[PDB]
Amino acid sequence: ADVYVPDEWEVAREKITMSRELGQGSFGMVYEGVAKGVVKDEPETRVAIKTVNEAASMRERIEFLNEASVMKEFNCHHVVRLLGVVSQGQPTLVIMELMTRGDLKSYLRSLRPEVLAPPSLSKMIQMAGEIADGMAYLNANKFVHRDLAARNCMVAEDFTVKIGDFGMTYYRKGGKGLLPVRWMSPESLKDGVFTTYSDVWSFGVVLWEIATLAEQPYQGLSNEQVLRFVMEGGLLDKPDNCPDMLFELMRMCWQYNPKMRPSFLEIISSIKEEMEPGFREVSFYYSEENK
Ligand SMILES: Nc1ncnc2c1ncn2[C@@H]1O[C@H](COP(=O)(O)OP(=O)(O)NP(=O)(O)O)[C@@H](O)[C@H]1O
Ligand SMILES: [Mg+2]
Repeated sequence: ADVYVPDEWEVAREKITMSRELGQGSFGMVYEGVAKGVVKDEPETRVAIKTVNEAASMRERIEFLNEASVMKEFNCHHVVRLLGVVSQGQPTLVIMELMTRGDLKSYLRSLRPEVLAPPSLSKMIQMAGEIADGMAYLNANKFVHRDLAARNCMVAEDFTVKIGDFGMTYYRKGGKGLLPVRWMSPESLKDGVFTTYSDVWSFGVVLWEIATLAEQPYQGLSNEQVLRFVMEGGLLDKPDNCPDMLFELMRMCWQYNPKMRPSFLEIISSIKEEMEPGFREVSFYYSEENK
């Protein structure tokens, strides 16, 4: 059945130290801490430590390990990075790049007027560019997320937004659990079809999440009713004071016909100029890899 083969990603648990908890995960408590020599020319690094509770069986601890391993394949500045693993011995761990600000959704709800500035067009274009960049990288690497949502993106100390670690199981498909209707494309709801295009659809919804400081998409309607609405050409409303240009993107990512929607590279291409100066140096888009 299940088995985990140790590899070069292994790290000595003596190099890892946990200061405090960040939050409960699917397999157990997630902590914050420090790891030595997990980054090039970096003696120590602050990291996120995912663990599995003692109550966990072998299969679970192994499943935890094989799931975290999907991230071994990826290396993008705009995708949260795996830094190591501790499979040998009890407190099965996984060391991840630390995103001090949490998931994008929680970060957006945090600016809720209920005293910092909301996000300005400039700020939003940045997050969108970063998210689109990590998605273009992933799609370029034959992977279809299938569960892109603000809650699945993470925010770094310097406010850089990245795509959180994911699970997996031709184009590989991510996604795990009961997929949420409010982020699904019409063709996904109708035929169960997932593509780079339906990832773009979901992208438009997170732009809408951003623009609404994370309101519930199709708020007021049941998922059951959303299923039909969306399949019927129904779309989300233009947020109260949403920048025209921002809503333009949304509308294009929401073309009923998948082929009519832009790719993440085309999304980026059309907003790259409104990106920060550093983008050119860290982006997949401007990387040698993109071609
Ligand atoms: N890389 C990270 N940086 C900062 N915080 C993190 C990080 N990864 C997870 N967390 C936090 O830990 C808690 C659990 O997060 P969660 O995203 O649900 O992980 P999980 O255990 O993989 N389950 P799920 O992602 O729902 O399948 C939350 O409080 C997160 O903010
Ligand atoms: Mg998660």
